[PDB]
Amino acid sequence: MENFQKVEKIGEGTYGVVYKARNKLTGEVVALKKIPSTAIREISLLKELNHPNIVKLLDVIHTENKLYLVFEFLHQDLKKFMDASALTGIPLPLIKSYLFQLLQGLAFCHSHRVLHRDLKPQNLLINTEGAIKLADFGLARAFVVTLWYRAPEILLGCKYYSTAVDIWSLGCIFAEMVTRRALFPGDSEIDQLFRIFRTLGTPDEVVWPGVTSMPDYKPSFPKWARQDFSKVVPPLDEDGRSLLSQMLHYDPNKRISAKAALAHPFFQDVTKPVPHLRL
Ligand SMILES: C/C(=C1/SC(=N)NC1=O)c1ccc(-c2ccc(S(N)(=O)=O)cc2)o1
Repeated sequence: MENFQKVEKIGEGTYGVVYKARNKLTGEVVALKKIPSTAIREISLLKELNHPNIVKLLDVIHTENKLYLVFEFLHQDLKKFMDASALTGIPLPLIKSYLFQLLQGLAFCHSHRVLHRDLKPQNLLINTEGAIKLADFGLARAFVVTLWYRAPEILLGCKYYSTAVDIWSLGCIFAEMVTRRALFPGDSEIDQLFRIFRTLGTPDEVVWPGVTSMPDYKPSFPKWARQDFSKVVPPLDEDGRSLLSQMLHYDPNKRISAKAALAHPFFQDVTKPVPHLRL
């Protein structure tokens, strides 16, 4: 860490704290995260996971039984941009571009069976070029935090969940980009699940085989009718509703995979517009 001058505290987490920082040697501006043993082999292997849509891990520094991950630095995150554009809302060609690239990113990690596990708008970093990247990828396998984006399999006690959880999270963020409100803003675990249920219907065994046998499934969960996406994300168009729908599927094995969403007719006219930032 002695090769770094900390320019500014740019955030906070549960793993540790993040600082903008200038490399005494290279001059590079980087983001420094200040955070045992198989954490190192798991972190060092993500260093080999490079993609235009993943915030690049530049270096991992092990000293004093403290760990530091120097990442490439992007100036803004999605949550900040979203609060910034609350009165007009992100234009749809820009939402669609953001979504396309994010799914490209996830298409890549998911190939390697790496998953993010904790996507939320504060982990998605954007630049004035109109690019958007995933930050904190793979940090979870190693090693108030919101549940807003948590897939219901995780909420219901699945130990061994899959890449589909990232597709669930992405769907929630996509709904939020379009509507300008979080889709399922739970304040605790059961309110989170019960919010999911109120919109998309309590899952049963017809929509989700095996739902009733999961650890934290109770037969006594209330039973809500499903609602129409025409009421959930107006005025997103039918391609968008169709896509969103497939990304919020209860059955993790029926949920659309990133690779497959990429071929959806929603992205048929996808472009690459540049944001109006002020970062
Ligand atoms: C690299 C990195 C992060 S963020 C995170 N949760 N984990 C990281 O590694 C990073 C780089 C730049 C930023 C970042 C984050 C937030 C902001 S904000 N919304 O302007 O305060 C500006 C920049 O985070």
